[PDB]
Amino acid sequence: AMGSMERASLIQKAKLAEQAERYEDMAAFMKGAVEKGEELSCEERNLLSVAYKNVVGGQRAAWRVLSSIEQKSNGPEVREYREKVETELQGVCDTVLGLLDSHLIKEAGDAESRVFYLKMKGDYYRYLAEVATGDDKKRIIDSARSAYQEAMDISKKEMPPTNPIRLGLALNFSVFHYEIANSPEEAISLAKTTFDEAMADLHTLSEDSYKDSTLIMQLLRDNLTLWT
Amino acid sequence: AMGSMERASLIQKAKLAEQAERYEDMAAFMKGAVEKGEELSCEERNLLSVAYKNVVGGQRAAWRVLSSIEQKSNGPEVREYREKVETELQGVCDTVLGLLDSHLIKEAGDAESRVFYLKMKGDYYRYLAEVATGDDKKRIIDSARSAYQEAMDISKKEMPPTNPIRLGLALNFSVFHYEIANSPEEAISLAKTTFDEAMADLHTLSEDSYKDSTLIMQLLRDNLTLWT
Ligand SMILES: [Cl-]
Ligand SMILES: [Cl-]
Ligand SMILES: [Cl-]
Ligand SMILES: [Cl-]
Ligand SMILES: [Cl-]
Ligand SMILES: [Cl-]
Ligand SMILES: [Mg+2]
Ligand SMILES: [Mg+2]
Ligand SMILES: [Mg+2]
Ligand SMILES: [Mg+2]
Repeated sequence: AMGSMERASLIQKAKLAEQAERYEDMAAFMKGAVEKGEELSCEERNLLSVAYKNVVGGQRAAWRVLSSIEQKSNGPEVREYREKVETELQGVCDTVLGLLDSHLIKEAGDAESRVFYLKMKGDYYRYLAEVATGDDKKRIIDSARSAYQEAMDISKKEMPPTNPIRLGLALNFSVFHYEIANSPEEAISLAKTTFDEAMADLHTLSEDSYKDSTLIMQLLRDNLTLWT
Repeated sequence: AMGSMERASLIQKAKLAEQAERYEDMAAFMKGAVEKGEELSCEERNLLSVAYKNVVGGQRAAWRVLSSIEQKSNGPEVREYREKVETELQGVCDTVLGLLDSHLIKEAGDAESRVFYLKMKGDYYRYLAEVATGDDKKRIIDSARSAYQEAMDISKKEMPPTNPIRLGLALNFSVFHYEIANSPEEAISLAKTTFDEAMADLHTLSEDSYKDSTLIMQLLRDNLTLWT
């Protein structure tokens, strides 16, 4: 429904929606921007990520509330409503994965862009995995793993160890290991090696880049504290 | 789209949506419950009010953000997006007013129910007034006034001065006077008389009712402090 709006107007309205904390509108404006077919700039990639992370973040928090109530109960209403929220969440994940597959990833040739979109692919498969069960859960877990792994391979070859997207990728792949793949040792090892390699590279950074990197290193630290 | 769901199931799902902070779902479930045609209990009236107050509250906060940006700017994008939010807000207000008019108010014979719904009618016209301009603004302001005034007349005849809905009605009618009707003296007079008459009636209340009443008296107090 955004096909008649100018790309630049969609981007401007995404930024306005962000200011107004209207994340569903923001995601719809950024979906329309992507569907114009042009590659996204660094700023525009961040708008896309913020919009959907806020939308899906709300759905995940709601799904968790409903799942807890449902598990305690174990009428059809709690299950029915958890399933409705779950379906809506899956639809948002499938929408984001669709944008990545058509055709953000294939056109992304620079390390910054390709790693950013593959991290997103890992994250949205991870969200699908959280609500999945059975073997269904297995192929979804492997899709999240594969995307994270390709992103990690490129980030290690192409980016310094303090690059914020490299750090955030490692952070989320470590959460995948801990929370999804039942590999807490792999999670802890990855977060520790990532933290230590970034610490050794901080001396190369300006004040502002130091601020950006140490913020994400603190997130790695917070997880290690929680997990150990 | 709720016509096939049992009334009791809609109410149960409204309560679940509230727990999950899913207020748009909560409002839709309560709209479906109202549309069953039966009167609402005290608990159900509160669910209806909470759902829509949260939905419209989000829209008002967003509209305010966008209006501020628009006024500072004075391309079409900020105006266009403020108008989109404004239209959505008006649609939610019209939906609530429609439920009150078809047929909650006319079937409400007890003071508690009638005052509750007339206060809601005042509030949703007040929200329409906030975004209205011109003469358009005048008929809307008069509709909010009329609803508040009928509610006040019944509350003074039928309820004690500490009744929480009577207090909340007076609180919101005083905000109407201050913020909409440009009658700050009427606002201050109403909040002060309401506060003083409730204070004189507190001695009649249980511990729990005392807690309920003094909470709203503090809201009256907070406004008087802001306005004086
Ligand atoms: Cl979350
Ligand atoms: Cl449902
Ligand atoms: Cl390429
Ligand atoms: Cl508000
Ligand atoms: Cl718009
Ligand atoms: Cl009646
Ligand atoms: Mg164009
Ligand atoms: Mg390219
Ligand atoms: Mg029935
Ligand atoms: Mg009746």
